[PDB]
Amino acid sequence: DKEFQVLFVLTILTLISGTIFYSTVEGLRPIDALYFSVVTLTTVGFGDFSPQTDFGKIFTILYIFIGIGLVFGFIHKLAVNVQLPSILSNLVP
Amino acid sequence: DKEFQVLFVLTILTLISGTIFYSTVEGLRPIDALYFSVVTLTTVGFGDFSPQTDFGKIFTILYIFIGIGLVFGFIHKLAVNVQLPSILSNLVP
Amino acid sequence: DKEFQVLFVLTILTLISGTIFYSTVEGLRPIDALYFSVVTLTTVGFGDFSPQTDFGKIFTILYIFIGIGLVFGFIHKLAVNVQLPSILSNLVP
Amino acid sequence: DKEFQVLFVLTILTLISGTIFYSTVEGLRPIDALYFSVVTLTTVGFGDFSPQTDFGKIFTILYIFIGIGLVFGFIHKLAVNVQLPSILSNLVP
Ligand SMILES: [K+]
Ligand SMILES: [K+]
Ligand SMILES: [K+]
Ligand SMILES: [K+]
Repeated sequence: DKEFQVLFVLTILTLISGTIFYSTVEGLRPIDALYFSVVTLTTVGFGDFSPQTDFGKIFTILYIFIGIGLVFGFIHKLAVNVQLPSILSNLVP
Repeated sequence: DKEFQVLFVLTILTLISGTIFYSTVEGLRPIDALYFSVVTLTTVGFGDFSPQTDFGKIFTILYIFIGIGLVFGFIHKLAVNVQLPSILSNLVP
Repeated sequence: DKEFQVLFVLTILTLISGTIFYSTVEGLRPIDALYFSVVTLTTVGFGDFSPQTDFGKIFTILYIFIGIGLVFGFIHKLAVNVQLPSILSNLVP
Repeated sequence: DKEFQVLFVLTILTLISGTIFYSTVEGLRPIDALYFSVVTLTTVGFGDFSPQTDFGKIFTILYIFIGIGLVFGFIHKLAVNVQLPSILSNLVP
């Protein structure tokens, strides 16, 4: 759970950075910037938002390489250290 | 296989929740809501459907973080506990 | 390598099924059907092609769940049993 | 770290090949070609750029199968051999 808290914090910080970047450089509303950051790093990539400027494209390349690892790290421990135990506890006779 | 049944149920429940959410808040036909939920959680993300409302964007962020884990959990055991054995059995001299 | 050949065959068969399905039901040229099948199962999902009919949407949900496992299985052994050794061999003093 | 350097080089080479291919055959500006290559191999797939020619579609199928493995290989060691240690070092009393 201490591991989970660190991943949670790191993930929050990563998403804040994307929110601030895309809101500024790509002109997105903050909520659309956050949404886009999440859709990007979880590799869903709907493409309803995508960077139009070269600065945005370049940041996006780096953001993906740096962020995918910890976002999926976080997701994995969420699933294994949080969701898994609660599901098991729901089953117990 | 008992593990497989729990993942199957959990996956069904997750997809039902997305179906109901997107049908209501985003106004999708139920079938398009289900399809979109699956396209989202499996991280394919075609983007033919994507949330237009802030409520939908916010739900989508959370749905992704919560759902990716069990959807890929389910997929993994489907592949390893169901598809794998049947493929092996097809090969046997 | 025998494992690699089975995954290769299974992957080919999966892509043929998608090629035939999308060419017929969704009216795609065979090459676009194959391309779309690959873009779908590798979870890239550009969305330049996406199913427009309910039959296509329903097939796509099932195709994703069934196909992701073996496509990524194949990719993983391609990377570990084929690409890895060749890269190592290129390095050897 | 020697492993990390090899993956880094291999990833660079893979992205250069995509940059050159899409710039030429699909007529993209080099920066858009690089961006698209990364968006493709990391499986984000926004679809703002996607191949329009059959040559491009065929290359893309092969590029995905060959490139996903080493791109995710690189990402994984970046996360585990580079980001992980630095994060731990930031925590130390
Ligand atoms: K993906
Ligand atoms: K995707
Ligand atoms: K897309
Ligand atoms: K996508």
